[PDB]
Amino acid sequence: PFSYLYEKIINFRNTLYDKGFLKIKKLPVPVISVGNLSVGGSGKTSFVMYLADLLKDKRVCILSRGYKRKSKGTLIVSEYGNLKVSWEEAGDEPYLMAKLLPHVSVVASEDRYKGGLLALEKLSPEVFILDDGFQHRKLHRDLNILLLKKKDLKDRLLPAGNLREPLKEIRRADALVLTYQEVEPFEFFTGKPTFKMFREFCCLLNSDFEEVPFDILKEREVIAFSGLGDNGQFRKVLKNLGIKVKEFMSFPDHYDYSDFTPEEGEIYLTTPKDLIKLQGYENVFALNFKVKLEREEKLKKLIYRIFY
Ligand SMILES: Nc1ncnc2c1ncn2[C@@H]1O[C@H](COP(=O)(O)OP(=O)(O)CP(=O)(O)O)[C@@H](O)[C@H]1O
Repeated sequence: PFSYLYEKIINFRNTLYDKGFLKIKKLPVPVISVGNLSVGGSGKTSFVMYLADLLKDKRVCILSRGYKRKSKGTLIVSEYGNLKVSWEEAGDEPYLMAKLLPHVSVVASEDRYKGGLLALEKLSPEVFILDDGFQHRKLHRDLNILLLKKKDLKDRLLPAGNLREPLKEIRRADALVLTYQEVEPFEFFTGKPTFKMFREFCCLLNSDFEEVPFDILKEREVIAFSGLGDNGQFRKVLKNLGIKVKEFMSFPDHYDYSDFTPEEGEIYLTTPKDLIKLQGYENVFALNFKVKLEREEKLKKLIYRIFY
């Protein structure tokens, strides 16, 4: 215990940034930040991929921390779709983004500015997206996008609750994205430009990352599993879709699946984040989805202003 202190620290830190007492560094191309206020997952990766698709007319580089990765330095994970490292070296989320975005570069660094300077030197990108950037104040962003989910609104600061910062810090966002609307719909009004995000669960991937039809999940009970910030929303999605799940295994976030052995005759259903670690396993599939945003044309205008 407790708790009261973390908040002091975070508050102190934010005030220092608020008043020009800590350095904020600036990259010489536009930078969009995507981030959120809590631990446990908010659809940031998905929103990043959506953004990357909006931005397809530009050379895009994603700057990521690469959580849990086995490497140290600033690292180029992918150049314009050429994967330079294994998923274990990249961290599962940078690798997943690189893999699903064959037109985008991905760099992992603790210090995002440093990652960006390395990318500029080697990759020449026209825009950076920070994949988890909201708390990383020391890097200037031209558009600060905050993702919020319903749960956040009644949550509290770590380590009692899941908030990384108090809710008042919503003030720092240029735009809010209200996520997980297909599972926990909600409304937030703040006066800030606000966009609801929906995941449209439409697709099945085999372990070679090829689309396959659902006919396979028919009259089969599956064993489902994931290791996620929150496995609960995945198991809720499966129920809402009416997928017949006979057993659900809830693994730790970023689980490496070293212990995993499929049982003969069974069908396994999992997420793409998990499937990157199980490539080529037969009879392991992932549920995939499209990301859809309200008022996209409004969002696009907001996004393109940064280039002017
Ligand atoms: N309900 C679901 N169905 C299918 N895949 C899902 C899923 N929920 C999460 N995923 C997968 O896990 C990835 C992580 O998304 P998630 O919403 O869990 O956290 P995140 O993007 O906010 C990053 P972090 O957990 O590190 O904060 C997604 O891109 C997707 O591959």
